[PDB]
Amino acid sequence: IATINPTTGEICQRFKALTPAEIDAKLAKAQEAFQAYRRTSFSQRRQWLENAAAILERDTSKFAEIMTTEMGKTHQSAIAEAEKSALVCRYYAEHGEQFLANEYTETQATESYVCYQPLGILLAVMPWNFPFWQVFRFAAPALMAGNVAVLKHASNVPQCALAVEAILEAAGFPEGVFQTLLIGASQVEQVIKDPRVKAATLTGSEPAGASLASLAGQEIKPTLLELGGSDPFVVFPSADLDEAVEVGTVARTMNNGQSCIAAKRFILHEAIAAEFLEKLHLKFASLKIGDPMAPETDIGPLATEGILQDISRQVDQAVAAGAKILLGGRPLDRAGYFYPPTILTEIPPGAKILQEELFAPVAMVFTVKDLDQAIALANDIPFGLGASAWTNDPAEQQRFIQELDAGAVFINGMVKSDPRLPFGGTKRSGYGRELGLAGIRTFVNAKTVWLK
Amino acid sequence: IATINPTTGEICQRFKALTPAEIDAKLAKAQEAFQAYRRTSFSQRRQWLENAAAILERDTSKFAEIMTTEMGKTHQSAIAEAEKSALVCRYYAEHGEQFLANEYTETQATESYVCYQPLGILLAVMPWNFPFWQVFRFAAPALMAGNVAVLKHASNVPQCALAVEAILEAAGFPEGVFQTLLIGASQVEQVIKDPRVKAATLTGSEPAGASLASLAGQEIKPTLLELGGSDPFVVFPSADLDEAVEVGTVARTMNNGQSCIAAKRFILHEAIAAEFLEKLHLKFASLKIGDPMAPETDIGPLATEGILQDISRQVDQAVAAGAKILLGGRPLDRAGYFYPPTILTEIPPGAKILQEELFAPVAMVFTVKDLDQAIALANDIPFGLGASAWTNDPAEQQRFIQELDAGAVFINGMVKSDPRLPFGGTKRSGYGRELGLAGIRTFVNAKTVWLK
Ligand SMILES: *[C@@H]1C=CN([C@@H]2O[C@H](COP(=O)(O)OP(=O)(O)OC[C@H]3O[C@@H](n4cnc5c(N)ncnc54)[C@H](OP(=O)(O)O)[C@@H]3O)[C@@H](O)[C@H]2O)C=C1C(N)=O
Ligand SMILES: *[C@@H]1C=CN([C@@H]2O[C@H](COP(=O)(O)OP(=O)(O)OC[C@H]3O[C@@H](n4cnc5c(N)ncnc54)[C@H](OP(=O)(O)O)[C@@H]3O)[C@@H](O)[C@H]2O)C=C1C(N)=O
Repeated sequence: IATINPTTGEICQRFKALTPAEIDAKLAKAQEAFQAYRRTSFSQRRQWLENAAAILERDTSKFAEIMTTEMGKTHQSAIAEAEKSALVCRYYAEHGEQFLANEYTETQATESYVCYQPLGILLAVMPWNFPFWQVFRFAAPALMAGNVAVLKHASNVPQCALAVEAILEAAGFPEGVFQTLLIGASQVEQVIKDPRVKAATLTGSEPAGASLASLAGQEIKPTLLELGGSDPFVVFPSADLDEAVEVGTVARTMNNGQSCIAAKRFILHEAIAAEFLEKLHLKFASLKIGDPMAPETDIGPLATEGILQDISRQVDQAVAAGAKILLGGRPLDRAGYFYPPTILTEIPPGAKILQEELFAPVAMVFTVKDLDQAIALANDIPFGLGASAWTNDPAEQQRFIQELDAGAVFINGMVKSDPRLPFGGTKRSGYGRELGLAGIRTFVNAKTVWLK
Repeated sequence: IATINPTTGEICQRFKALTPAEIDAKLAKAQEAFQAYRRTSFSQRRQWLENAAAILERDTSKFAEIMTTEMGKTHQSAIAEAEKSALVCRYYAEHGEQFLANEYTETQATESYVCYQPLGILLAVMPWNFPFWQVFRFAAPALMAGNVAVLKHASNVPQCALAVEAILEAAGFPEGVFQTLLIGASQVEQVIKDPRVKAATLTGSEPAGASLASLAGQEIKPTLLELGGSDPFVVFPSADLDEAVEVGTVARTMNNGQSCIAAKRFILHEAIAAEFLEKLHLKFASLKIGDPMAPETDIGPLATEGILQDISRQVDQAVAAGAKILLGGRPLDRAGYFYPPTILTEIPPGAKILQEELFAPVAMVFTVKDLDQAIALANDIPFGLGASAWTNDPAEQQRFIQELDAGAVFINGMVKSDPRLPFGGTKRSGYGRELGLAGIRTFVNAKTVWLK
């Protein structure tokens, strides 16, 4: 557990992991806090949540600097992330009570309804790629619902993890309602197996999700998994090509490519493929790579040496198999974990890369001849998180919406998360939904009540 | 896999388990069937579901005889079970389309909404205690939603399992949309690990649920677990005592005691405990034990020799520890797996039985002094399925509703399932909800759509 600046490779600060006894003490405190917190009014929870939003809104640049220092996303995009974190806090402050109101169903009972009550301690395991937003995405509805939470954040963002707890303390949430656990992956099993822990949510890779979900399953505890994707970005002949190129470039390269809903596989109708690809090539080549603290920077370093090694290998093996590099395709010879925007074409059938997530600014490009071929190729992956399709033909739009095997389909725009709309995967991308109504309904006891 | 009549102990018919190759073939057919079935209209699904209801409504006595023969519940209660099976078919026929309609949310999109689409093949693992109802509980919404299903039923109800498939075939559901798998517990892992199987649901005991959920978690597949309970039946001084005794007797002894939402622990306020307990004793004492095919029978045999052995041991060990037998407490000296209505009192603190499910007509009785003590004792179990409380004081009613740790709280009535209201557990009783809106929302892709 350490801050290692990916721009310089320098070790900035190390942290001692909690011991099992310390983890136990935190869970005992969470349980005690829950017994009181479940009795708080929505007005109190709303006040504290809105206070947290105001803290995020005031000190956006400072929080952004922590994110950038630890994991290398641009400071400007980290500012946006802090702003979006405030937004989801406000969303559940504004809607959470209504979303949890009794729902009455007419029967022969004098009263029959479902009410919604918190479960207790929720474990959250989170990744470094959106180190504030993913935490607030689960924490805002958890806290509004009256759950308490323990967070196991990624081992390379301890300062972000501590900052989130500090924000919630300063906002006024009682001690034990939210606790950051500075612990490694091997220490999570103790938490899942603790009788006081009632549920678990993980955003991350498949092996992490499989580990957490298998353990939780053994303990009869509900889970939600938000895993990776290889989202298609489909461009058809009636599309606004210049908009599609611009937006596609952002979709692939934002967050230095490290997003679950990045545009990863560009699927181009043959009628427009040559024009699109040339423009894509030019746009990618103009991106500014460098110090993520500089406001002009488009592409900072990848977050870790491991990610750099992995993408470098994935690309090298694809090229060895016969894939062509249109742009990029090799790590930069400079300090920090830098990998350039890359475009791969003519990838051989059966190449392993076709089935993998490229968690870096590396676009795979394909050409197709018709709608059926586009949909088949789009779905020919183990994942099913998001999908974007570009067309102004209403019949095509409807087929894309209906037939793309994903948790989200965006027509003529890049996939984005928005607190107003539920968000989650299908297939190997996970199950369950965050945000919207779903986010606050996942980890509550929907209690049926019948009164004679 | 066999029909063994629990009234006589006679082995009536044996069945060959499917081989792994045969299971694979059924999954291949389910996948092909799903590809077409997902394209059917709600009108077709509704027709087939309503046809299934009409079949159940016409031949209720015949289906009931199969249930009674295989697992020993009274023929009269099996008729009611067939009727309730028809009811949940009609519920989803009548509401399913509306329940799955697009839900629009205003954004800057021209259109933004959530739509609901089937996942694919759902595995269901079901128990012998309600061999028709629990199947239709999951199958009706699955089929209305456009999923297909494979059923692994309990090994002692193969004729029930085959009958459910035959009903659905006769109703018009296309081949492969629903398939009964005559397979043992060891064969379920293959099904969960098959890439075509997208989700799994289990109703049963904790070890079964832990096995299925841990395996599904490893495969990144969503689950729903409906497990056992030790539901409290709390009786306070303002209760209608005679009604509470009558209803409590039904709640403990229906289905020969073998219900997840049986009243298992009677928690009596000291002011009324003597009167209530005497009346409960009297009611249990005069229940008619005998051939479950006879309409006058209240109590048939327990379903299996294993259940009989288990309850006999649980009671014996409790008594050896110091518990008192007010009534019953030993197997009957006759053919078939008969165990009599039993009441245990004065159970020593720390006796293991206090924490166990009594899946037989055996009531544990406790006395308490006030509301706080009643709630504490009611919740002092690993389970949390249902809870019933009897009082006509509004303040007490509200505290019971709010503070009983269960998925369902019934005031002045016994806990029952009803298609109109969601149903499920908390704590070690499971997670997820069947019935109501919840039942048809569990295993669908909630797909967010955003159209510029
Ligand atoms: C949208 C945004 C992101 N994602 C998807 O997440 C992954 C990110 O990849 P990576 O950072 O490499 O994930 P990871 O799984 O290694 O780590 C994530 C967290 O899980 C912990 N962890 C790893 N392994 C385990 C085990 N076995 N048990 C418990 N916890 C584990 C990690 O801990 P450390 O190793 O850092 O200590 C970390 O906390 C991409 O696939 C991305 O697409 C999902 C999104 C969405 N759907 O919302
Ligand atoms: C309302 C009604 C019932 N219940 C709860 O269910 C159990 C019933 O007890 P029992 O019949 O003894 O359950 P079981 O778990 O042994 O068997 C149930 C099904 O699961 C299969 N099975 C057992 N073990 C496994 C494993 N390891 N893997 C997969 N499948 C398994 C059984 O198969 P067979 O052994 O018969 O072949 C069977 O299909 C009580 O606790 C009751 O309260 C839940 C209800 C509710 N919440 O809705």
